[PDB]
Amino acid sequence: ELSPSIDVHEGKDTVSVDVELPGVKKEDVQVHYDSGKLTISGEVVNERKNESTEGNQRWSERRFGSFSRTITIPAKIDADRIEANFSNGLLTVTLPKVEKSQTKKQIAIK
Amino acid sequence: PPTVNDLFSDFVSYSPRLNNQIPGELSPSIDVHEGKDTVSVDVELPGVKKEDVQVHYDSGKLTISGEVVNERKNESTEGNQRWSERRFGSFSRTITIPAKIDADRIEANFSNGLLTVTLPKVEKSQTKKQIAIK
Amino acid sequence: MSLQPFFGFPPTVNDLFSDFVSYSPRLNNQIPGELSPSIDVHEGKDTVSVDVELPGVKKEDVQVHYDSGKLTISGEVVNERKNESTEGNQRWSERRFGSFSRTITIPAKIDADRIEANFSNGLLTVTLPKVEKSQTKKQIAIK
Amino acid sequence: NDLFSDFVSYSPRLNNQIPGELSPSIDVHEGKDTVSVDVELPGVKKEDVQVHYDSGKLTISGEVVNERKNESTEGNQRWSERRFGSFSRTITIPAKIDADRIEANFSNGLLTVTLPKVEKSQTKKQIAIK
Amino acid sequence: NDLFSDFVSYSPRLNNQIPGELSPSIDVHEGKDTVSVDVELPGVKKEDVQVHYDSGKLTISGEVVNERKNESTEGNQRWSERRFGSFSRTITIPAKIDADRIEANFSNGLLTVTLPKVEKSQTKKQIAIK
Amino acid sequence: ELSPSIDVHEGKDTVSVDVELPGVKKEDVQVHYDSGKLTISGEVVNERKNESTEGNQRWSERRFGSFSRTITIPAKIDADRIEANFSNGLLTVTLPKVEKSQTKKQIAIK
Amino acid sequence: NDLFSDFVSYSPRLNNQIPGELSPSIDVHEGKDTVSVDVELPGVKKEDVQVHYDSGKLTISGEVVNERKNESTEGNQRWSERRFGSFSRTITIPAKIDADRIEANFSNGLLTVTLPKVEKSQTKKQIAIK
Amino acid sequence: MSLQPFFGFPPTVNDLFSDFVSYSPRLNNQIPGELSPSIDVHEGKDTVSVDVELPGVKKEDVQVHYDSGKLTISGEVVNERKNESTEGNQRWSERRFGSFSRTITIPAKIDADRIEANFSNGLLTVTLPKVEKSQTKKQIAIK
Amino acid sequence: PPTVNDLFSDFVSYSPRLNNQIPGELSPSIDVHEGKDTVSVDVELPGVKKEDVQVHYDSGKLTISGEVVNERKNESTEGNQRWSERRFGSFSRTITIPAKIDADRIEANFSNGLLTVTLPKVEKSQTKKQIAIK
Amino acid sequence: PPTVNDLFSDFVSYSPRLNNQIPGELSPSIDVHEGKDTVSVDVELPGVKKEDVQVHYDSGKLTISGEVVNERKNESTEGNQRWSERRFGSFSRTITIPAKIDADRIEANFSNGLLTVTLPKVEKSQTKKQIAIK
Amino acid sequence: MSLQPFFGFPPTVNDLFSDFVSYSPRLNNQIPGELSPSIDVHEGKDTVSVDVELPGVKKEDVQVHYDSGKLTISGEVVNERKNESTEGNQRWSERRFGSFSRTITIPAKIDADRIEANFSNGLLTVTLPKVEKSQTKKQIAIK
Amino acid sequence: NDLFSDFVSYSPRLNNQIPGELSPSIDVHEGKDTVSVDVELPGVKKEDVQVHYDSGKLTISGEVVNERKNESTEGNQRWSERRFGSFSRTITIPAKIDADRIEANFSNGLLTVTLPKVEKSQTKKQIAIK
Amino acid sequence: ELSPSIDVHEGKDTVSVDVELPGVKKEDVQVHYDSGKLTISGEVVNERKNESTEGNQRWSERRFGSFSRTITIPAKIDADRIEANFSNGLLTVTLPKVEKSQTKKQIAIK
Amino acid sequence: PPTVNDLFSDFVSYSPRLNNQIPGELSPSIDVHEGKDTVSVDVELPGVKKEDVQVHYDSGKLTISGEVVNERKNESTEGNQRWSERRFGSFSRTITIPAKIDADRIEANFSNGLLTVTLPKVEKSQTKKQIAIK
Amino acid sequence: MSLQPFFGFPPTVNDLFSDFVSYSPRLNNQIPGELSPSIDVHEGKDTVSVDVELPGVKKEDVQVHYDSGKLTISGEVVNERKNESTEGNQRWSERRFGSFSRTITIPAKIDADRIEANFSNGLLTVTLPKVEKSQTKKQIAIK
Repeated sequence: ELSPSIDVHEGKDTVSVDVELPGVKKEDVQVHYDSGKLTISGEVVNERKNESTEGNQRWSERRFGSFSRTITIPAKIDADRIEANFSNGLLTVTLPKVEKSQTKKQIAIK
Repeated sequence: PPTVNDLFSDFVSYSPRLNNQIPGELSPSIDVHEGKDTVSVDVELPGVKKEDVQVHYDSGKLTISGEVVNERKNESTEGNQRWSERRFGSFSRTITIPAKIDADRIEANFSNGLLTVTLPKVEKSQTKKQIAIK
Repeated sequence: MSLQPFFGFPPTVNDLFSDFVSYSPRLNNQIPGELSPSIDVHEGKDTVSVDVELPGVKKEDVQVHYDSGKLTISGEVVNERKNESTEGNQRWSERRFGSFSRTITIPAKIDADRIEANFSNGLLTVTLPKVEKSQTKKQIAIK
Repeated sequence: NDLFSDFVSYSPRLNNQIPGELSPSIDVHEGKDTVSVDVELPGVKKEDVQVHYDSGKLTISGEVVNERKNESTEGNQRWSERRFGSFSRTITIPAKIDADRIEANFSNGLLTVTLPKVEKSQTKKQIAIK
Repeated sequence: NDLFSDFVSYSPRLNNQIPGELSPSIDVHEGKDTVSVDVELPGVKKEDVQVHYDSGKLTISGEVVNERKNESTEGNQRWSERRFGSFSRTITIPAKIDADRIEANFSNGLLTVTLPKVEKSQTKKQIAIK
Repeated sequence: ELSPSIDVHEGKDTVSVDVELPGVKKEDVQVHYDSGKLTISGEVVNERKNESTEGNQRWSERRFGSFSRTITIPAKIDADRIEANFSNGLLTVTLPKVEKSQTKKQIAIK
Repeated sequence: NDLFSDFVSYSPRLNNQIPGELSPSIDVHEGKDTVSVDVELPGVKKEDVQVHYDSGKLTISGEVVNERKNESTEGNQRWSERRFGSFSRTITIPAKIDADRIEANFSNGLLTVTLPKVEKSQTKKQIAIK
Repeated sequence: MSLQPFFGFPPTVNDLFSDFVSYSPRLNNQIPGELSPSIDVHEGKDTVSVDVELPGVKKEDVQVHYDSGKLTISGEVVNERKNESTEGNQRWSERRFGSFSRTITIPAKIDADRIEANFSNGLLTVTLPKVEKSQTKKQIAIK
Repeated sequence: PPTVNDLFSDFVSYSPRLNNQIPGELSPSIDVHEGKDTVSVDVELPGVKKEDVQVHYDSGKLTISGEVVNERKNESTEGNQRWSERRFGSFSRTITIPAKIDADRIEANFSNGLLTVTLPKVEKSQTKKQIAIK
Repeated sequence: PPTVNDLFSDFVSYSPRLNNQIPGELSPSIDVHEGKDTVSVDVELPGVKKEDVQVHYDSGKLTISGEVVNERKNESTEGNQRWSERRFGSFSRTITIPAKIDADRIEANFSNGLLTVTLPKVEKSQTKKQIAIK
Repeated sequence: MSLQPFFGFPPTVNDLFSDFVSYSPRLNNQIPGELSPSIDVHEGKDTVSVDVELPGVKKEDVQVHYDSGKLTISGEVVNERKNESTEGNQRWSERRFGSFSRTITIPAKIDADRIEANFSNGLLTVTLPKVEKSQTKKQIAIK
Repeated sequence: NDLFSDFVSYSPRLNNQIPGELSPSIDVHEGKDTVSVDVELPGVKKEDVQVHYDSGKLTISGEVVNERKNESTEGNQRWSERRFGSFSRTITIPAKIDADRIEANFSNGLLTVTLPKVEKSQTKKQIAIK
Repeated sequence: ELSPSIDVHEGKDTVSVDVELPGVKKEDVQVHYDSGKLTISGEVVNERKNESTEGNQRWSERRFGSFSRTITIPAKIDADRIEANFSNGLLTVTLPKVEKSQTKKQIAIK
Repeated sequence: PPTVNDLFSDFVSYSPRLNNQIPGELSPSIDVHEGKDTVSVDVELPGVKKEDVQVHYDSGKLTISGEVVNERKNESTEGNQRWSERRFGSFSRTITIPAKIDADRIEANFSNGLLTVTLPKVEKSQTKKQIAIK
Repeated sequence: MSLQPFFGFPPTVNDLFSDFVSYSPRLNNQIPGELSPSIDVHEGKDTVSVDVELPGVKKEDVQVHYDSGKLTISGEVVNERKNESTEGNQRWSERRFGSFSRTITIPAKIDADRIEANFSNGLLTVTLPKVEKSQTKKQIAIK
């Protein structure tokens, strides 16, 4: 019952996925890519579960537990160049597009 | 009443994954219609100037974004808010258009705080059928 | 807890009740079957401004009136795509349509004839100037 | 009828009661054609009570006087149940009424304020929208 | 222990939250000798967060930035669950603590503020009574 | 803010769609089929909105208003033989499958 | 009008709802001369619904059937929003009514029960006091 | 706390609401300006007895009637010492005088014509016999 | 609404000393009137047999006591109390008569659950005066 | 916490269309996993006999249905429910399998009130890749 | 309203409080961090049965104990697919895993040594036989 | 400590008070090693009070007697604040205790029941699961 | 804010006053008689106020503090034979009447 | 907690006649003691100047009266009351002295907001007796 | 009703909670067994004054201290007539005696060393000067 927040963006050559994982060890999270499915899974651990002793928990605003979340990628990816980078509790997965393809247009409003 | 922020997404199936809910946050209301020749996207943006809102079409995805600004925020004092029901702040919403569209012919109009985006379909013919109810 | 409205009231709390009983939509003339537009109420020591959100509403379709300390904004939100939806064209609908009415009791003395309203970009701003001395006071001789 | 209106109108402390002012008892009977407010005011002279009507808000004010207040009579108090000093109370009138037809009546320490209703507000002000 | 103290201390809106500012999630664990406040701050640089301590009130502030905000990338958004912009939160600390011994630690988007307790307030100020 | 309840079933030759529309006139509901999209729309009318008079409404458990609901049909349909039937407030749309195709299997549980 | 009467009457669980029975939606409009109860019952045959009236208590009962229940069709379900099985609901009628003049109407899955009012109870029974 | 009436109701609680909504004086036809006599309600699996306290009330001044599941006991409590009090004779007064009415909704099927009432020593006992099978049931043919 | 149990007492002045309140306990209601020739004490005792209530006059003090008995208490089971507003149990109340009385001529009557005690005064003459209100 | 009754549906996109919610109704909990060679569907069915539950596979759709029966319902009286948290009644849930499957090799097992359905994929090879986190 | 628990309590209501205070999960030994299994409690005039839902729980992983009027069912729900989820295999998850504990205070006199428990098809049924006369009563001599 | 346990235990009417029985006042002090229940019982003889302990439930019972009840003394009552008749009260003990080590003390109308705690229940009964 | 319960009875030769004083030491209560005024005063002590330690107070139903209560005796008393007796938390003061005087009458009810 | 405004009154016996209660109004707290030689009346008057309070003795009745004035009332604005527990306004309280007193020798002292009135009794001798408790 | 603290909070209400949580006696360090003196709190834009009622309290018996935004006034109210009451001299008692403590959390930045207190006629007035810019602010370097 813990869902990490996720953003998804798409550029010319790139599809990037942001996952919010504060207090999560790099070792604890797994990134997988299968046939257009990108799965980010893992577990966020309570580092106070190490004890019930020596004074206790006054306030719980934090969610802890196992999480798995799947993004479908409609575009075709080169899976060998896929990169994952974990910084400041933010996990960013970069998926290179096999085909750099037709880009945006800004629409002016009358 | 939770609201899906990005419509008809190919990326993520809306479920009880991350709520994003926290009900009452700014979510400009969106109506979408598909006719024979056209896709219409209506977005409610009361109290917004058209130069503050941008519309971008990319590869079948219409993104409407901008900033709803409190104008009484012009100082930290001098008269108070007695009541606030209005929702301010940034917004970005993406709709995945359920049809193939001619991007050169897309138009946007802003009237009475309502933004309407017209997206003519590349295939203009009649597939549709009304079924008589016995 | 809720005993704070029991013992001697700080004038502030007596204001809190004024704000509640004034601006809360459920406490003024609820239809209920109509739509209630979102509003922001601001008060300087001079005027009081009300900002009402009316996206997709034509200026001809909104009316603002004032009667004895109560401001009412009413009108209609028409669904222009109604027939399209009737033709099976609807894909996504977040929009609510119908007649709207919003009444708020204003907790200040204002000059009624100086009330003016400006409608732009789906936002209706009503401005009620406050006067210190009531010009309507009217003492009544007792029999 | 989904009615909190009587409460916002009549209830004493929604109308901003002023500490230091006594709050008189009140009965409100609305007719088909009118609305009557009976106010209990024992021991106050007719010249000590003012009735004002503004913006839909009826305000009864004045001073309940202890005639025995003076210095000649001091240790003379034996039993005291009575409250003296200033009194002010405001009540909101829900009905549409005629502000010029409003009159008051003081009999046996009971003050009756009878407010004539109208079918249509003479007071309704339509606004620009520019 | 008849304890609303945790509530007045920790609860977000008793501490006067400022509209326009995001409210981060917080875990508070008080020890025998100390009190630790764990704050979740994913995606914010260490230089974007300030920790102030005043009069028993801990205040964490800053800006969560969307690095994709710029004009080059616009129609690139696909799915958005993330909240950006400014954040400020204040929490009252019930315990007697050492204000000079207070330090902060930022690891994996988790900011730990560890406040050392004292047996006796160095801060207690006895007053005149003249 | 009114959503009529909908069931969907799929047989060998047939896909059937049930819609709950109590108190709805046959004339008030429209059925459309476009490229695999079946849309059921219309409006349920309050027949007491004909009056506020002669005694009033004590209890509201009923939803009234415009409704539109779309079912995607993955199978290919012969659109000319599509039939709609309205009985006892239940609207049933029958969509004949172009291809009668591979059917079920019951799995026994060990 | 100090009225909880509509609540005791109409509210589902004051009337003792039976677990295992579905509770249909209801609109109640009382006229000057009558009281009408509109009940939503889509997908149920006219012979599957019974309307009983006893001691001031109206009871609508029956069975919503899934016609697709059988064994021939099993793995055929795709999307299910619909509730089936037995349904029973009782509602108390505040008004004085004519028990013999009570009739029902089933149209478009909407069942209208129209109960004629009386000025004077034919049902009022005066008691001994011995 | 009050969430116990939220999740699946034990039939017992559904009874608790029946008792409340049946016998509570505030929830049935309150005047309010009249007097509400104290009552005890007892139910065996066979009958149901109601004991109403009416001290100083003449038998001619009490009436009991039954209409469609609702039992009503009404009447008057006269102050015989009224003129004495008017003459300045009153010393201590705990007694309340006026008209009384008490209506309770009975949550059982009874035989109305077998209802009988006995009034003795200021206590009025009404007895309503319960029948298992309702004799008033009346199925209604649907058009 | 606290009730003083012993009326016009010479022994104890009712004040906020011991409450005895615990509102809702059995307190048969008492009216007392004093006329020119007589003192009347009316006590409400619904559902009480006259043989269950005793009245004693001692030296200017009228004591009325007895037992209000629940008759449905005839077993610990067999049908239940669905509702109880009635107050049972023991009661004793003392009134100090505000006049001198002839004890031989005191009478008590029990009718309709109302007990009335009549106490003729030894001094039967007219002291009383009505004052005309100007 | 609303629950989507039919998983991964091609027919209907879950949104705020018909709620079906009425939280607390019977919804046997479902976990779904997809490995290299297999699709596993776990359904919680406490207090259910295996002969009361049926599993049907049709054209990529796994339907699990049955009846959760209260066994204390054996009479309308004789001892009462003091408490009920258990949810009884009928259930039918459909999962659209996110892979192509060999239907002849599908198996179902019922143990400790947990039903597990195993669905071997027709394509058994390794597409999957773990991405190292920098 | 909530005043029904104010005036003289029908014994029934005093029971309603007994049921609440007995069986409500929030009112007995909440962890809170653990899982609370759904239960049905039934009482005949002879025994009392508790039905606890434990799908996916091995018989070796459940324990039932009784101490001084309080029945406790505890254990663990293991996620066997945990490593699969760790490998990125998870598609849909409604299931909750962890340690579970459920304590209920039983409002009856039972024979502790005759308590027996049967676990089948994910349902654990505990049976506590009631005895009229308490065999544990133990009068205490007063000094 | 999230503690309603004291309430369920000690509160009078959760323990099923019996109408017709008086409810004595009680102070409960739990120690590290024990739990003490002080009960106020003025005017009752030591032989008129019984203390029972069962299944974790302490029950104090008996009769407060009016010695002046008799017929010889009748009109002798002047002022009455005192309550007489039967009294019964039950209280649940949260702590693990030794049932055989339980004793009572009556001094100055104050009855002290002191219940020794145990670290481990001698009473804990593990159950089959077959 | 503690008032001990008090009963007052009057016999032929005797006026008796009962005071409820559970947990009160005999030494802690004073009985005085002045010109027809009988005053019972004193203090009831918390014997757990001896500590805040070693485990604390879970439940307070008991009143503690100073109490003084005065009964006016209309009859004339021989003050030398006045007796006070403290038993089982019940304090009983016996005041002998100087004049044994006119006694009761039982009234029969018609 | 209702408070009787005039102590030991010969005029009116406090009962549930006119409440006067409206709990929370200004009632300066009063303690009264009677010793062998003296009657002491202590009245709490915090924040009151002695010149604002008057004491009058008439025929066995001590009347203490005056005005408790809010001093922050010095304007209708300029800073606000955030909290008020203090009770202001007029007060007059009468005590009927339960002994005969020498009026020439009565004294009043005002210290720390506590007014103490000393009333020496005309009869100074020892009637009082302590009763030994057996 | 109580939903007014649900939707977007007017800053005013957020103040109402500040006042409640600051000055309410039950919400700060209640003994409970001690006495809580009546107080008036006033705030100008410059200072904040607290008026505490302590009749019959010697100046030597009152103490005022300030620690980290919390002002505490404590002391003792001695009953000088205690022995008189012990001698049976008491007639009427409205006065409450014992130790008193009152703690309020002050919702403003003040200069602690400029806090001064004046005790006269049983009224203790504490004066806390407010400074706009906190001199205690103390930014903390993050590791």
